[PDB]
Amino acid sequence: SPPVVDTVHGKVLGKFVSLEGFAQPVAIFLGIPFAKPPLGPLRFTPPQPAEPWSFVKNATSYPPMCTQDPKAGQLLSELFTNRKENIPLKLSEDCLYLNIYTPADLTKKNRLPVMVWIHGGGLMVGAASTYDGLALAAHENVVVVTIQYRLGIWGFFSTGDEHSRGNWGHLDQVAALRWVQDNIASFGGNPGSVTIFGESAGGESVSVLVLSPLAKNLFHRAISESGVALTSVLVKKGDVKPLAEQIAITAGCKTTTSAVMVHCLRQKTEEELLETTLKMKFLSLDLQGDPRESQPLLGTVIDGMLLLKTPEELQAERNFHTVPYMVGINKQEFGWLIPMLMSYPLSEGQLDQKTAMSLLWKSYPLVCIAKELIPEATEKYLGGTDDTVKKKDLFLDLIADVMFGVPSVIVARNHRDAGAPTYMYEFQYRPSFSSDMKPKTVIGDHGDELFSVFGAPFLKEGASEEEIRLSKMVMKFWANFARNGNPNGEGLPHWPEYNQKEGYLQIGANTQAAQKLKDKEVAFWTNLFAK
Amino acid sequence: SSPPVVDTVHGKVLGKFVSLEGFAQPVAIFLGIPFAKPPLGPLRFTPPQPAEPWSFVKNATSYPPMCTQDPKAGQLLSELFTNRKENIPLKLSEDCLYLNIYTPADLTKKNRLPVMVWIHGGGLMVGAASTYDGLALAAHENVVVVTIQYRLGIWGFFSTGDEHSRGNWGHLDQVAALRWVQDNIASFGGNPGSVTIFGESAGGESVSVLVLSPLAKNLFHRAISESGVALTSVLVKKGDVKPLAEQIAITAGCKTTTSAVMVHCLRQKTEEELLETTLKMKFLSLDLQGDPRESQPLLGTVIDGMLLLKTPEELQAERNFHTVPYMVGINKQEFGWLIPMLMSYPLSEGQLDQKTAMSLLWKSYPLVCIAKELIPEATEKYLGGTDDTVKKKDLFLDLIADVMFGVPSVIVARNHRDAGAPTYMYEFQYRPSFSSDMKPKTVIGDHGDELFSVFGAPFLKEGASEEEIRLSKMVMKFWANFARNGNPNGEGLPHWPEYNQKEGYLQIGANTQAAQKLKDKEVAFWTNLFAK
Amino acid sequence: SPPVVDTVHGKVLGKFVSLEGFAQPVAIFLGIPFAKPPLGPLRFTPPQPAEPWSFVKNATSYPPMCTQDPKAGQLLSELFTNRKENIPLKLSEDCLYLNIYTPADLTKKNRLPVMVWIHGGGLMVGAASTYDGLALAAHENVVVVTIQYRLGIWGFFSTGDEHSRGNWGHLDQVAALRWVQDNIASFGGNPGSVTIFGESAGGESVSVLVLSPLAKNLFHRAISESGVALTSVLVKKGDVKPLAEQIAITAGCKTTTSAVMVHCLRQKTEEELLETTLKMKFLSLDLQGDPRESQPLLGTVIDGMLLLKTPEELQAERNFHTVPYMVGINKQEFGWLIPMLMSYPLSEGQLDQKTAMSLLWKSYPLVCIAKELIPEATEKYLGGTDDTVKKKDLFLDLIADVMFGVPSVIVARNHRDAGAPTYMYEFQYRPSFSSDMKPKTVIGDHGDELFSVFGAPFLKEGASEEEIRLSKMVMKFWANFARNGNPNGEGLPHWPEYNQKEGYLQIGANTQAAQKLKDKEVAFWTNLFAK
Ligand SMILES: OC[C@H]1O[C@@](CO)(O[C@H]2O[C@H](CO)[C@@H](O)[C@H](O)[C@H]2O)[C@@H](O)[C@@H]1O
Ligand SMILES: OC[C@H]1O[C@@](CO)(O[C@H]2O[C@H](CO)[C@@H](O)[C@H](O)[C@H]2O)[C@@H](O)[C@@H]1O
Ligand SMILES: OC[C@H]1O[C@@](CO)(O[C@H]2O[C@H](CO)[C@@H](O)[C@H](O)[C@H]2O)[C@@H](O)[C@@H]1O
Ligand SMILES: CC(=O)N[C@H]1[C@H]([C@H](O)[C@H](O)CO)O[C@@](O)(C(=O)O)C[C@@H]1O
Ligand SMILES: CC(=O)N[C@H]1[C@H]([C@H](O)[C@H](O)CO)O[C@@](O)(C(=O)O)C[C@@H]1O
Ligand SMILES: CC(=O)N[C@H]1[C@H]([C@H](O)[C@H](O)CO)O[C@@](O)(C(=O)O)C[C@@H]1O
Ligand SMILES: *[C@@H]1O[C@H](CO)[C@@H](O)[C@H](O)[C@H]1NC(C)=O
Ligand SMILES: *[C@@H]1O[C@H](CO)[C@@H](O)[C@H](O)[C@H]1NC(C)=O
Ligand SMILES: *[C@@H]1O[C@H](CO)[C@@H](O)[C@H](O)[C@H]1NC(C)=O
Ligand SMILES: *[P@@](C)(=O)O[C@H](C)C(C)(C)C
Ligand SMILES: *[P@@](C)(=O)O[C@H](C)C(C)(C)C
Ligand SMILES: *[P@@](C)(=O)O[C@H](C)C(C)(C)C
Repeated sequence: SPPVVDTVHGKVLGKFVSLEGFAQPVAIFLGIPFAKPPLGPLRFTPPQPAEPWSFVKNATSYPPMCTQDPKAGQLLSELFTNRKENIPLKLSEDCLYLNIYTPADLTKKNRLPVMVWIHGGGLMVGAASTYDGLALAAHENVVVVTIQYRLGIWGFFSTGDEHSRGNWGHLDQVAALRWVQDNIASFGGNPGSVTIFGESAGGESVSVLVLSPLAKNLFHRAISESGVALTSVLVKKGDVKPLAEQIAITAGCKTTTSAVMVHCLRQKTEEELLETTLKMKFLSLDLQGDPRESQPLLGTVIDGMLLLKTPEELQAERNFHTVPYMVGINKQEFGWLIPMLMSYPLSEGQLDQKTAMSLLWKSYPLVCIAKELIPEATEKYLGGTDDTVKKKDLFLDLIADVMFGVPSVIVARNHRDAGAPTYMYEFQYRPSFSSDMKPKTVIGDHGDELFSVFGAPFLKEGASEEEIRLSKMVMKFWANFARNGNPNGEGLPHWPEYNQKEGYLQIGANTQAAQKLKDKEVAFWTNLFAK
Repeated sequence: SSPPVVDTVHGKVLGKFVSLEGFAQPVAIFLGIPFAKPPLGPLRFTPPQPAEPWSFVKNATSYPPMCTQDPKAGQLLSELFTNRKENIPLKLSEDCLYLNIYTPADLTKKNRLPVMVWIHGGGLMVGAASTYDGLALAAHENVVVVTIQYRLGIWGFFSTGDEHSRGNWGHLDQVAALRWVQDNIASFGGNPGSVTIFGESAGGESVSVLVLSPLAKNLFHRAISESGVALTSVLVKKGDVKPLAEQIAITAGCKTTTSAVMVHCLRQKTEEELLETTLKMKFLSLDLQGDPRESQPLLGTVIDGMLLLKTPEELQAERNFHTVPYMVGINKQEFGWLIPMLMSYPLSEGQLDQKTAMSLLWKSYPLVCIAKELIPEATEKYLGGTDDTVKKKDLFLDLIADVMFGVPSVIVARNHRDAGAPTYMYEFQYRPSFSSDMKPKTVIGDHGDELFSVFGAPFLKEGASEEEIRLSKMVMKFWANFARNGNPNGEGLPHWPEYNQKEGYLQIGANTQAAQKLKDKEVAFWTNLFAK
Repeated sequence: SPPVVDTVHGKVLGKFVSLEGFAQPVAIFLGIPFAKPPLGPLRFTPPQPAEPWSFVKNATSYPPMCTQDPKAGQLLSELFTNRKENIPLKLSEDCLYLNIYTPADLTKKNRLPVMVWIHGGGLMVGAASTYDGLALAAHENVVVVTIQYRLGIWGFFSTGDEHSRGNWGHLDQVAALRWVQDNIASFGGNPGSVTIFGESAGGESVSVLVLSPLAKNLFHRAISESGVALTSVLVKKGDVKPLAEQIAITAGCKTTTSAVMVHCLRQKTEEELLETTLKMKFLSLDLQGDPRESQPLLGTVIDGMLLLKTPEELQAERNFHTVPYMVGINKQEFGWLIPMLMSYPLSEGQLDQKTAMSLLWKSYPLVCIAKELIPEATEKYLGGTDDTVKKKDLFLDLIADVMFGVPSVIVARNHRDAGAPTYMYEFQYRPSFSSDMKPKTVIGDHGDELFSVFGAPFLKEGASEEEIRLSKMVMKFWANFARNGNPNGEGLPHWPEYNQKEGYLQIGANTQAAQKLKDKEVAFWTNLFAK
């Protein structure tokens, strides 16, 4: 008999599903609206509250993913999904929905911890439905909420002023959190213990929320997986007006004033703005053209509502709610997936110094390394060997450090020094669910931890006992953090706290504490970037 | 000698005077008074908003446009229903939320006359207020007659089945008009405390629905449904309306990703575009081939949660709704000629044999909703009686008529009676002389025939016999007496029994007299049949 | 260091500009929004408050001029600008801006008198940027504010009823005055002493505002230069519906109803409405067709909001907050500029009684003289001689008396008879900045006083000592009126109050007082029009 819950705006009908072995069924709700569809005049404006509905709303089918490149979008979904078969998704501007997976007995009044997931995809692609919360829900007895937010132009078009401040996608995330606060108890969730976690752009979002005074009170714990507010490619610093003009022109709009641009873009069709998106060619390494002018994506800006100053200035301000914060990275963040997605010219599998330097310059939009610093950086990472293959790999290590390693550690340190409980980890394992095209030597590639965190071993086939073991351990760690703000618990390897000693957990076949993660690196980059 | 100027809440309005043979006091007529904000652009598919107030004097002297509809079908129905000498041609427009007022009072005085608000019919698809001239009824009965318009078809009833487009926009328009009457009618010499809503067909269904709506409680004090009620299933959509909404969206060239998307896309179509979409859907017409259960005759009333919280069938038994005197009536031959002729029925031969009868009844599913299995019983019960092919054709017409109006009307009346409210019923049997030449002379009490008596056609049109004039005078008296007392009885009229347990009704025609248990058998049969 | 002011809606950044002769630099803020951009659903509706902004708004570039005939607008801008080089402008519907010139030292607290300028252009063209308030502000130590308001179809389209009452352009002027009341103090101005002044359509706007209850208490002193509410060509009386339908059809809109028309027009792009504007051929003399049907422009209407009754009815009504009002005219208002802009058939420089009567009839939309009265009028002016060249010049003084001369005197008389301080003046000078295509005999042509009032001599090149001193005198007269409601001051010739003696100031090479301005003319016309 279909589970029915009363939300603030009306009743919703879900479905029961059982995970082999668990007696307690899991109540699943799909496509619950947490805001009014941002259509027509609502485009490029803050999300507004959803209109209440009368009878019972069937929440039993996957919501559309926000408008995005269908090729790249379907591709990322197939790569990150933890469910047996990838589900086809529709595209729409009407995408402000969230999915709920609750193991609570709805006939009673449960108050289980809530874990809100924020997907990645560079703020350009991605969807909530990609991640099935069944296993994590059943296995750790927590409520899992997958949320969506506007992407690309729709979610981040900014004119740098009041006519289109920006960060709509982040405001969308804040709206979902507020929705959780007002409705989660009805789904056996405890609104007083909400944990936000997400990877890549989702991790950067978590990081942004953590620094935003607007979101303060909507969550109690946070987890950033391979992505923080200091992952520069995701945060636009400076004048965002030129980008706005570039988009407006591409879409066939006048650029007389900001209001004109926004009004014009508001009158273009969804399908028309998708074409402008394809023309801009985001998430792709531009091989010709001043690298200092390529915009790999539209992102987070300093709008004056969500963020009042740069992420950097906000940290040194020790001004932000201090909640337990887990920040982690993977051994090889730029190992395969990202270079593959952006079409890096690494067809050869080799790289010599001069070519690495040229590549590093081309990669400017991702690492922002001034042309005069290239020799020092490249020399520091590749100079130690003559093996052209190892240079290519160390080259990939160089990128990962500037985009994820150093930023993540710098963030953790500031959170820590601010007085709040902090924890770090470095995932190093090669999931069997990896793509067939990914070289077998890549271990701990971007996104690899998603399979352990979301229990892919229990939803997909072929997991060895070792993989199944790693997954369970990881879910208990995440869930333990969810309830106590401390990942530790009986039967799990000790996870030291990230204090001045900087201990962190190395996760993989062998999991054990260690210290001073990326210490030399942070020293090298903070110093180089100072010049 | 000087046009009448009335001050309303929203502004001053200027009407004109019109005299009628037999009355000294000219009637003040005001045409096209706005009672809502024009439902254009973003307002399409949303409740009606209050009209903007205006400065100076608004000229209410020309007929307003009629809501977008099939211009051809709309002119035809208007010509067969109009009570004036010559039918008045109308323009089409989305800007159509207007009402016409005909007051017999002297506006230099303080009159407080009973008000009668008319709701035209036309299957919620076509129709207009201007079709009906209240001049005669207003003068002859000293009552204020108000004819209202409301959004039709797609504009008035498009429903996605959920919050993005609940539907019933046309019904909400009717409510908005009644609300307007309550705040302004006193300036026209009317009594806001004595408003009677009446209408026939879809108009009768509207009235019936308003009686069951918590949204209209306290906006009217008496109701009259003529040939149409909430149980006239063809006008009430029961089930999942999502599929129809999608068939409409696709026919208009819209995506159907979600409801919000459908509504957003339809809101951007032009009136001509939505009009073409209307024509392609072929509403108000019987489809001869394919599956009958899938053919959609029109967009109608739905259970939205605002206007109607449950199905009419449920709301009646609830004994939960402000009770007001209610008059429910029907004509002797509802499916006699007009409806079949309009919906283009395959009765071109005048003859019908059992086999052909059972097929026709199955094809008429959207009109009579009878499971293909029940067909035999229903057909035998009506046609089995004889072997004359022509007589079978007639008995078939009485079959359709009892399913669409006859029985529902009596059920609605019984439940209203059992709910503890004053109920009255009638059965009109007369062949107006204003009838169309293409109408078989054997047809008496066709659909819409009482409209000529009620609106006093004999006093506007030409050639009425003293017999027809007298039927009209009697009916207007009964209607107006009901308007002012909730009881049609008064001096100079045959006794109209109340519809109590004895179920006595009034037979109106050349010879008007009381009778009892109208359609008692039919109700029994059909209730028993639909009980499968 | 750039000046930064705090306004209700946010901080604005300007720039300092020094003027030869004054130590204190003048702070100039360009393009400050005073209303929300009137786009989309806001077209043909009252102006709305501007959306507040975060951070610092850079008010340092000229704002667009409201959509208009770009060829006519640039021409008028050039002929009227007081700066050396005319500044080319961009077109936009996003034009509700104002420019501020404050000579106050924003570090201290100043309460300087404020002068708000309302440009002209027949309500069809014009811009605020054309006028530089640098000279006036610095020389007379007042805060100068130039504003903009919707023009043509955008600012005056009227269906004659509630669906589109009209006078949007006038409602904009009122919104800019409220802005001043709420923000001017931050710029060193005194909201308690605001003087509104303008010329031509700007003159008529000021006149209208003096009669409107929507504007009472938004200003304390008024100055109408060559334009008043009785200047027939700018005020539409009677059924305006015909013009509305004519515009709708020209734009390809059904005329079914008022609401339907306005709705259709609201869906037209700026380009489409501009094309309609051009086809309508406004501000141009129509040679062919019934003069009683030609419509030179879209103008002020009796909407029931801004104006409850016609200007004539409101004057004798003695019902309108009284303020010191100054009404003036130029010696030859129809000398060159206007006939040139409207393309008058005066290609021969001569005119015979017959041709004269033809034009006077064709000129109906401007003078409104019934065909039967043409003889009595042409005879009065031209009948004095036989000289065709002398006749052509009298014909011009005939048009000028009807359009500006008479109307002005009457307005001033009624204002006076209502107990309000009144002042009149006749400008009789030929600025050296005149156009080359302008006949050298023309003295005191339309807009000639502008160069004196805005101190053109201190911005442009080649002004003789005579012209420089004239401008200095005019600015003091104007500024004294601004601070006192009386133009007189030490060193300036005596300016009599326009009382029963009807004294006025003749301004030019020799500035002196005189009496009964246009007395004969008024008498003659009042009497004629009575027929
Ligand atoms: O992508 C083509 C092809 O290139 C190889 C080397 O032959 O891998 C390179 O490119 C990958 C991303 O596209 C990197 O992850 C990898 O490290 C680099 O050597 C092949 O493995 C791949 O099939
Ligand atoms: O001109 C009308 C004509 O139609 C006929 C035959 O087609 O009547 C049939 O159809 C009518 C409606 O279209 C029905 O009312 C009628 O009962 C049916 O026999 C002729 O009988 C009539 O003269
Ligand atoms: O451009 C027309 C041309 O006409 C002349 C005489 O040839 O002047 C007449 O027309 C002017 C309108 O442009 C009037 O202002 C002027 O008063 C009239 O004599 C030339 O001066 C002028 O270039
Ligand atoms: C047309 C469509 O596909 N939308 C789905 C909707 C909502 O969109 C839910 O929120 C799921 O997204 O739910 C339904 O089941 C429902 O309410 O009857 C219909 C359909 O399954
Ligand atoms: C003065 C006024 O506002 N009334 C106008 C009416 C209104 O639309 C009424 O609502 C419908 O009679 O319609 C006209 O405009 C029209 O085009 O025939 C004429 C009239 O001037
Ligand atoms: C984009 C541009 O170059 N125009 C300028 C506009 C102006 O306000 C108006 O468009 C014209 O006055 O916006 C600014 O003021 C601003 O908000 O920082 C500065 C900007 O340089
Ligand atoms: C929602 O569920 C009800 C009953 O389970 C069903 O009638 C309805 O059609 C469903 N929604 C859809 C797919 O239309
Ligand atoms: C029609 O309305 C107009 C208002 O524009 C009014 O002047 C006129 O008198 C009305 N028609 C008549 C002749 O009554
Ligand atoms: C305003 O801020 C600075 C100060 O002059 C200026 O350089 C910048 O261009 C302006 N802001 C914008 C629109 O970038
Ligand atoms: P993430 C997978 O959401 O985005 C990447 C970090 C990027 C390099 C910006 C595409
Ligand atoms: P009414 C004549 O307005 O409409 C009929 C009842 C229908 C069958 C729906 C056409
Ligand atoms: P003003 C120069 O703004 O406009 C003139 C008075 C006109 C004659 C209408 C062009």
